[PDB]
Amino acid sequence: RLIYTAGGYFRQSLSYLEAYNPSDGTWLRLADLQVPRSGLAGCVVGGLLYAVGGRNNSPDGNTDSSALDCYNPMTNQWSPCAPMSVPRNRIGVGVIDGHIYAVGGSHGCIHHNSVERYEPERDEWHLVAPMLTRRIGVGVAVLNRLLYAVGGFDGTNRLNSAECYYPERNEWRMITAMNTIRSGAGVCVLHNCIYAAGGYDGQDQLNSVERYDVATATWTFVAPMKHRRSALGITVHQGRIYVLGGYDGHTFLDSVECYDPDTDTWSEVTRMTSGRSGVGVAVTMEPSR
Repeated sequence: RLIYTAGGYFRQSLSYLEAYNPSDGTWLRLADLQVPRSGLAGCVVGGLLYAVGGRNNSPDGNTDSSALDCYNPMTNQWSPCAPMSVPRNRIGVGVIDGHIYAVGGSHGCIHHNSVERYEPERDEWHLVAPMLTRRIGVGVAVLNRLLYAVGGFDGTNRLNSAECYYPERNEWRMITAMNTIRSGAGVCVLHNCIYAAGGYDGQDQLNSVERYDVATATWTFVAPMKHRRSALGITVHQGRIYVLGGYDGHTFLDSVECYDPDTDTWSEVTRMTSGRSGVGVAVTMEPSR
C-alpha cells in the first residue's frame, strides 16, 4: 500500500526513507538508511524492502557500495544483509521468483557487465551469466519471469539497446532496441509491457516514455512526462506508474508524476519533501505505527 523512496542525492548522498500514501497525500518519515546512498535500487521480496548498491557521496569522501540492506515495516527497522561481490553505483535490480538480481552499475572506473543473484532464504549472493553489454544507469524489469536490462551507459556511449536474461538457461539475449538512447531512465513493468521513462541521452534529459510489447517485440512511443528527468525513481502502485524526482539538467526535482495507462495521461500528484535524484523506490505495506 505505500510508495517507499530510499536514499538519493541532493548535492550529497541521502539517508532518507519516506513513504508516500497515494490516497492520504502524506509522506511518512521512517528509519534512516544505515549509510547515505545514491544510485541505489529498491525492491520488495516477501514484504521486506531491500536497498541495493549505490554510492555514498559525502564531504568526507566517496565510495561505491556493495551493500544490501533490508527494511521491515512491521518493525520500522533496517538490518544488513550479505553484500554483493562488487560495489555497484547506478545499479538496476529485478526480482524473479523471490530472488534479487543485481545488474550492471559501476565501481570507480569499472563499468560492470556482471550480474548476480541474491537468495533471501540463505542470505547469499551468486554470480550469474554476465550481460552482453556493460551498463551503468541501466533500467531493469521482469516480465513473465524474464529479466530485461534496458539502456544505460557503457563508459563511452549511452545505449538504446536492450537485452533479456533467461534465468534457467542462464544466458542473455539481445532484443529490439528502444527508439531513444537512455541512461538513468525509469524502467518498470506495467500490465504486460515494459516501460522506459526519461533518462539522459548524453545531450538532453528526456521526458519521453516508451513501452515494449513482448508479443510484438516492439517499442511504441507513448505520452511523455511533464518534466524531463534523468536518474528518476519509478514504481507501479495500483495499476499506475509513479516517477519520483530526478535531475533536469538544472535542479534536483521533487515532482512526482503519475501515469494512467487507461487514459495515456501523466499528472503531477505530489512533491517529495525535498528534491533528489538517484533514489531507490518500491511498494509495500504501510508501517505498523
